[PDB]
Amino acid sequence: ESGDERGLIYGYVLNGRGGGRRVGRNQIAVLDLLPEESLWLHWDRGVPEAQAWLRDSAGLSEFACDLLLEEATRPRLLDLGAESLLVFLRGVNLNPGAEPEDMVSLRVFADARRVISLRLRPLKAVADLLEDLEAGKGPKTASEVVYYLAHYLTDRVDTLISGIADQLDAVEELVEADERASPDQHQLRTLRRRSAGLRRYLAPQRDIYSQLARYKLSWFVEDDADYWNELNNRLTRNLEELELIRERISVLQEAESRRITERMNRTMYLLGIITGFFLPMSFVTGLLGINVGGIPGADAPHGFWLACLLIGGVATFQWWVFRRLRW
Amino acid sequence: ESGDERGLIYGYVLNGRGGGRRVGRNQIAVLDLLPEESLWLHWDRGVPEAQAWLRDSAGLSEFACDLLLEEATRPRLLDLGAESLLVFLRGVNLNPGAEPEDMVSLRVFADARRVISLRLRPLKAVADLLEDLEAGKGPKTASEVVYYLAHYLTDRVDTLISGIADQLDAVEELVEADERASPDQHQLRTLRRRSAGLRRYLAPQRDIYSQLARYKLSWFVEDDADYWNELNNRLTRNLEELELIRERISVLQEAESRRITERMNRTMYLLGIITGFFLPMSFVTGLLGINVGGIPGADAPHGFWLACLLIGGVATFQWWVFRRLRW
Amino acid sequence: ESGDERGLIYGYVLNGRGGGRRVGRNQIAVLDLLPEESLWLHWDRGVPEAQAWLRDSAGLSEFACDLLLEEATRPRLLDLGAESLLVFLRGVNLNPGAEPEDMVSLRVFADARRVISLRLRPLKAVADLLEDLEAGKGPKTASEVVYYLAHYLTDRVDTLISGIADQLDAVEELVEADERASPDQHQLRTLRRRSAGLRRYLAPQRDIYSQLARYKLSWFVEDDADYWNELNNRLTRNLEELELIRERISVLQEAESRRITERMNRTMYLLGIITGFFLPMSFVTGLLGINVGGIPGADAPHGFWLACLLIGGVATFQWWVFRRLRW
Amino acid sequence: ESGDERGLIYGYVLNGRGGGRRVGRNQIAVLDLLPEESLWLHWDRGVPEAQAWLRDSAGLSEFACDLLLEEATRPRLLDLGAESLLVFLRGVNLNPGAEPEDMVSLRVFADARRVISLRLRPLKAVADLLEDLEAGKGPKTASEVVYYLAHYLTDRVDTLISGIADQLDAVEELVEADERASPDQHQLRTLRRRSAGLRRYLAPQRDIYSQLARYKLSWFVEDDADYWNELNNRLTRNLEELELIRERISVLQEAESRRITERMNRTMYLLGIITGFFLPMSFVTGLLGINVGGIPGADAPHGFWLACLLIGGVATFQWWVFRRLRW
Amino acid sequence: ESGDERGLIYGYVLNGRGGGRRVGRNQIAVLDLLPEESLWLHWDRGVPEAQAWLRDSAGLSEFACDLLLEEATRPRLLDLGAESLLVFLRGVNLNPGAEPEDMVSLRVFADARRVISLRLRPLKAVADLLEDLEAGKGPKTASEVVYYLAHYLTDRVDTLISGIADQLDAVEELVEADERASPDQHQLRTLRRRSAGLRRYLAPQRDIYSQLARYKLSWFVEDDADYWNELNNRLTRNLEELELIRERISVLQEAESRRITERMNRTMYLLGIITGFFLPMSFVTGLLGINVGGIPGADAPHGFWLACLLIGGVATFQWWVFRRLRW
Repeated sequence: ESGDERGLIYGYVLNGRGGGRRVGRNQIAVLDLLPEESLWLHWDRGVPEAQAWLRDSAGLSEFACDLLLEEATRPRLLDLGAESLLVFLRGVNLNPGAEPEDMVSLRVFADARRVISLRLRPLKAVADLLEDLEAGKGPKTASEVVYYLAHYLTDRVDTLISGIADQLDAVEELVEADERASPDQHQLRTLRRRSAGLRRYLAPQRDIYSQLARYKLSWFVEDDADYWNELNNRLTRNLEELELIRERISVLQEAESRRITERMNRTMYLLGIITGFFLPMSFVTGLLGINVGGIPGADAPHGFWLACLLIGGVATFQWWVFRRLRW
Repeated sequence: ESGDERGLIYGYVLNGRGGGRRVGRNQIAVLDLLPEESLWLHWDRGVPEAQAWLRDSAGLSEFACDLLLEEATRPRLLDLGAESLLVFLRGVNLNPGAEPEDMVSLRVFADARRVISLRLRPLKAVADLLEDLEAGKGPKTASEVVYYLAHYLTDRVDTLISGIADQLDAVEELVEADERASPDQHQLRTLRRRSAGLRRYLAPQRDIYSQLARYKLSWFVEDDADYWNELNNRLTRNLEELELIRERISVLQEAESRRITERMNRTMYLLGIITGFFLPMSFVTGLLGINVGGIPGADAPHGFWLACLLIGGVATFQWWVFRRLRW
Repeated sequence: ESGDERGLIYGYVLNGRGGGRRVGRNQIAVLDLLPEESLWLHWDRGVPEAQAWLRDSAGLSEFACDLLLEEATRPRLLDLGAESLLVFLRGVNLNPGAEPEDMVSLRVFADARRVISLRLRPLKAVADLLEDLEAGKGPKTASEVVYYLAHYLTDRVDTLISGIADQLDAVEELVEADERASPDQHQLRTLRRRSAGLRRYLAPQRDIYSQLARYKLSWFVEDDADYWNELNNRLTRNLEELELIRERISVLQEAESRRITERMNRTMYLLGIITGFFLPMSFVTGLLGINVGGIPGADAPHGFWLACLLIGGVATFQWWVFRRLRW
Repeated sequence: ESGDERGLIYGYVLNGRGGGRRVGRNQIAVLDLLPEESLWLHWDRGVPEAQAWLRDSAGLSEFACDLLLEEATRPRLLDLGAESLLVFLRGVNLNPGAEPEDMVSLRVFADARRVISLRLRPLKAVADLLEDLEAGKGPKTASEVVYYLAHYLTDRVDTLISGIADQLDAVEELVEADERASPDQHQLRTLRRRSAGLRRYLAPQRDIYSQLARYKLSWFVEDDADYWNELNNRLTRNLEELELIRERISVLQEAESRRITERMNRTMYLLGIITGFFLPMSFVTGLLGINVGGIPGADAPHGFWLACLLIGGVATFQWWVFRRLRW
Repeated sequence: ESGDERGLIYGYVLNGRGGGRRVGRNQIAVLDLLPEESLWLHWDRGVPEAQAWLRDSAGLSEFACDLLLEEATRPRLLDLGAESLLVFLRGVNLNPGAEPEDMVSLRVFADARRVISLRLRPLKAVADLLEDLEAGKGPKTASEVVYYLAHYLTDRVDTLISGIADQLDAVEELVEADERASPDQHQLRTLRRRSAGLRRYLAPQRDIYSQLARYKLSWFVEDDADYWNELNNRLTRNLEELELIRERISVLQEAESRRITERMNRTMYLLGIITGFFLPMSFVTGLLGINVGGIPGADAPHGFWLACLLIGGVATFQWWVFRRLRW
């Protein structure tokens, strides 16, 4: 906000009614009123002042701090003691640079009255949640904040996967509408890479959601148990779609390979025809007589009765190999 | 019926004895008599008035309404509270357009005394159930309606799979009856696509049926537990048939690829023969004498004793490479 | 027997001591004495009078009758109520027509004092059991009849699988005894089809036997529990042999494909040699002098000092490409 | 021993202290003293007198006798009643004939005070155990005899697998030390066959050992429970090594196939070069002038200004296709 | 230390506060004070005096001694009695020789107050732990020593796997940045070998860590239960990365094979073009007239009206096969 900010991207105190207020860098001195309003803090994991405040503030165990300030992580849920669970989520990387896969990683520390979220590269889901909040229809408690974040991450991953599916649909309909048209490589490769890199991170998030759906009594009240369950369902459906997409890509690749091999065989057949017709014919014409037509007026060759038997032999060979080429 | 209908395809109050009656758009004022007769409503999921009535009528939780008015779904059973389970089923798409796979989706909300079914594209199973009903031999309670719908969906999926099997049988018997005959591509591809798209939706329905068969005490009385079990069995058998069909298609594809590769090798062999016979022979005839037979009457060549040794060398080379080509 | 029979193939009342007696079509009026003797009925599932009697006689639930008069089934065991289990078994189809796989289906309804068996195509196991019975050493109770049927079905499936194994052994020993000999296709294909079609039905029968072996206290007394267990073992062993046979067939196929590809490469090498030796040599001889030896007695060419440098260039090219072909 | 023996290979009464004594064919009249010494009998499963004595002696249930006198078996453990378990083990076939895989089968009937072992083809492990015994350091009870047999069978299977691994190591180091050197086929094939045939029988023995390790309280006192456990471990390690060996063989095969395909492409490239250089050049020289150098002293051709434009066209074609061949 | 050492690499008595002291070969006479300080001994498994002392000292069961002085082992945890567990770990082999895979094996015997570690080839993790210790910030109890060893082994295995990933990234970005550039073989092969040899040993260590994380109450106090759990997590992540790396390598290999096959087809097409254009044209020029231009001034050929029809036939053939080659 006004003045320079150390590491705090979005400092927003909730309201308990979907509303809220931004607090900015002067948040160590907030006195939250009766416990309906949570407090949300979005931190830049790269800025060293963020890690500084994160080490000594809001009383996090040094184990926890070291657990969400790592470099490489995989999606997982982690409960540490009567409160304070840790969730490691993966965005979908709609950054101006590239690569929808290679998913941005979002790390959440969920308390009963605080949520602290970490990221390196900006996420869309967080801006969605923010504009949701100041619109007066956002979440109202910590569990609701985590649910909104997960919901938006999934609402974008499924959009991406449906886009991949329509891309494959266009490729296929083009390939089969035309004929002897190869599918555009360097696109099937990118789609395969994308499906693999998506599954690699979506497989553990489904389990995160399943775990968040089963009991999680005190933290994330079962009011949202079925919501977490249907998020689990949506990721299951998306993984099914990913496997179907991979199998469709493999079918396209096998079809293309078979096509080029059959075309190879066809051109080899034509090559054999061209040779076997002309190589002998160019040899038998070797001992042929005068190569100009009708030397003595009526009939060009004279004395042919001796050696003319050769034109029959190469003709027999030709028709033999021709029947030998057909079958 | 008479007058214009908002979204209600089939409004049919059951009878408890297989009979029933159609009610039409004036159904908010039905007073069902003593509880033997259910009430069935088939809605068009696309018409906005259907979703309008569905939001505020028959007292469905907003969660439920939002759960069966989605766009993309996968087959699953869902129990929500002492009553009112939700089933998401997949037809087989016998629509005039195309594609037996890409299965029509049927979504059922089953109560103890009401069934509400949703669809976008028309389904055969529903017309089957209707003509069954007004024939006086249809279902008589809600569980029976859901069972009839599932039974008809399966009675058509197995017909489709047996059709696929006979198609593969015809293809194979043709291929092996003839010889060097390639199987009709663009048909093996469609059959493979069909098997994959069928399995993608049949794998969860088997689990739906298994779940509906295990306890489901209060809702779907165990009178039909064994019926749901045998529906589970039939889908298991059909999935086995689908895997067998996929493996048969893969065998046909490998056979065709091997055939074209071996034919490629054969035509390359013939090409090598044609060249290795004539390329040397066309070279040794280069320094040959007069290309017309018997110049000095008796014997055509003169002075051959010097350079005639060459015709032996290329002949040795020819028989060498010929023995080198055979083995 | 004497007189015309409606649908009853083998009507044989057991004895409790392995013996028995045939009853024929007049069996509705048998009064079985003190309960040591069962009653066996082998029915033709196709004859409509068999299904007629089967609907209303021996008091079978209409669900049961409809369950074993289906068209397509998979092997499974099915218990229905304090008695009366249903077993669906698969023979091995030693019929004069064809196809050891595509196994004949045998459907058994086992009671405490009755066995009713159904089939379309004749089975060997049943004739085995019959000739066993009238020999005085057959079964003596219902469980024993079902066990004998299963035992004979397995005694024939393992014979078939061992035959397949010896066939593969002969094929392999021929292929490796000789060299550059392709395995007989259209036989590897049939063996692969046979293994697949056998496994498709043997996988559920193993589970049938396991289930029949675990408790089945009242029906099939544990006197035969270990016998059912060893039948389970034998089918497990046969499935292991089937997987081993499939892997051996795949090894043979890969060996053949590698062989034809390497032969293809070899003939391409020979083709390149034939061309690269003669194509240049046939070109350099183009500007060669008189193609007859020793024109001016001593040395054929005159004035060669100008253009004779060319015979070195094509020779350098030849030895270059020859060294380029070797490595 | 002295006199002729019916079927008893090794008749050795143990001692309880690792020692013992051979008894020979006169063993029906041994009166074992206070129960520290077991009694071991190694029988030839082929000799009919062995099966004769085995049917009626040492009081084995006819079920048991029929269970270990079968023809085809798979490795399994089998407990039958308060005593008397049955183990079916597989040797490694170090017989002078051939085939380390195709493992000799050893069948053990273990009592609390008797061990009876059956075999067709001689086993090394048994001679090991014998020379161990008369050395004064052999087993002392029945469980110890079975453990020694299993221990020796494993000590030889792992030797064989390590030999396979070093063979693959030598093959690989040769292949990569040299270049364009194909791996010795007919050896990779034997190693693959060997790994498959070893796994086929080692997979169930691991389970035999695991079962023998879990409780087996009364029979095989838990004094050896951890020993059976580490035997389980050793077979697990050997199966891991077998899978690694199979994957290494597959890598070698793919490398060889890629190598021959790339060499095929290379020789095709050289063939295309040889033709495309000389086929046009041999055609343009067709209408060339006098093929001898310098006819009118200074410059050989006369009147070339009309048709000399052709030598440019085929040169353009040549450089075109040459650039078309490179890229 | 000073004087010659028999087999003891690192003899270091801990301190209970991260500190400690080296003891050297005179350690049989240490009297550890009140039980906060453990005692660590790193032994060379090859030196026979190490195995000598290890057989009779620190009171290890002969079973244990024989269990960790084996030759071939796989990673596993092993508890033997109220104390004294055995862990078999695998380093990453950063030895000057070669092969990051083929991992050095570290074998630990963990007591409540003693740790005894064995190795053949030197390990980095142990030097790390040592320099950690004498820096005053090392472990302080036995469980902490085992945890530090495992932590360092993992901190190096993940470094190696990330290096493999960046190597593949460089290879891919090169391949796709350029075009028709083959990936560097003999590097993809080494990376595949490395991934396989890493997984072969990392799969059991993950289970070691999971087991060490679940209860292990008395030995390895649950103070480190979550630490062992996150070590389990890190190995799970690394195995995921290994599978992703293998799939990326397979994609690169398939892309290269497709590229060489398509280039093969392209050069075959060019070869067919070169022949089919010139082979006929070189034949029709056979009977062509004078090969010098304009013999009678105005028009070179005379009498062509008879046989000139041939130049049309070979031209028709040429354009036919050309259209036959395109499609």
